[PDB]
Amino acid sequence: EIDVSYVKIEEVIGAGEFGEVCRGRLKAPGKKESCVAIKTLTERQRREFLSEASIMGQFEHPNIIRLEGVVTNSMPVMILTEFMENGALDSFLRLNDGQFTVIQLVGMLRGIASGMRYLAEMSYVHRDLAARNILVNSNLVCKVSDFIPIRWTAPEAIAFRKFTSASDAWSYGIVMWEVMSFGERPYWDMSNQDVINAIEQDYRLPPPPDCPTSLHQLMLDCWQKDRNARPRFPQVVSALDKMIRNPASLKIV
Ligand SMILES: COc1cc2c(Nc3c(Cl)ccc4c3OCO4)ncnc2cc1OCCCN1CCCCC1
Repeated sequence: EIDVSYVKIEEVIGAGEFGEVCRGRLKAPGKKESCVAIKTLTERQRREFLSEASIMGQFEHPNIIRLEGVVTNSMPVMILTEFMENGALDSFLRLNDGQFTVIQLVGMLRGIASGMRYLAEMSYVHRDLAARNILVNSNLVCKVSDFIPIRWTAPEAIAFRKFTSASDAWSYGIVMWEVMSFGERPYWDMSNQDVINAIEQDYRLPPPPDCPTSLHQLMLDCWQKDRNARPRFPQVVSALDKMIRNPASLKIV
């Protein structure tokens, strides 16, 4: 896919499941240089590493991480994506706690919902939608990546392993809560089993401090026990668009 000579690996910036994550530069003939993130890498594990790229490579949308390419005819094996300067959304928000406006946070959430709308339209169920799996660029554009997390997972998906775009809608509601809380951990220190039991017994997370009531009600809609009752992602995006166009709605807390 990509000639290794076109890749310049700079600073190590993270650790992933199979190895390091680096910042670097991609420069192909006829194209301007671009800034990339690079994951560097068993066989079964090699196919497990590269599977992320083949899934990612199916997609083209401004809120889904762009695959720039792979290095697989050389070693180390590599996956290159567009560089997302602010990294993962949960830790980015914790660093900036209280420092973005409600309208900014809704804009982030709208971008995440558009991504998910596109995945669902493609019949792709994510199963691992969480703030930690969303990356943020220098213009605050949020992009879904990562291609059972109990506290993010719908009760029917936990109980019956039934994963659908409607179980992703449940997870999206949890991401809304993460965002509006500036990256707090869902259900704080409750154990996984306590979370399962609480949800089955009708507990739902409360509105984060300063959270508009209209956003918390959207979270509650996403967390309906009946999966058919949850909003689909087009309705989620349209709900956020209405809130953005009519921002007075976001003042009631
Ligand atoms: C782990 O930090 C970053 C990961 C990024 C990333 N990850 C990624 C995924 Cl999720 C999936 C496949 C990939 C891949 O890289 C190449 O192949 N992709 C793109 N950009 C990333 C940026 C990352 O961190 C940016 C540095 C953030 N840092 C700035 C200084 C203060 C702390 C946060």
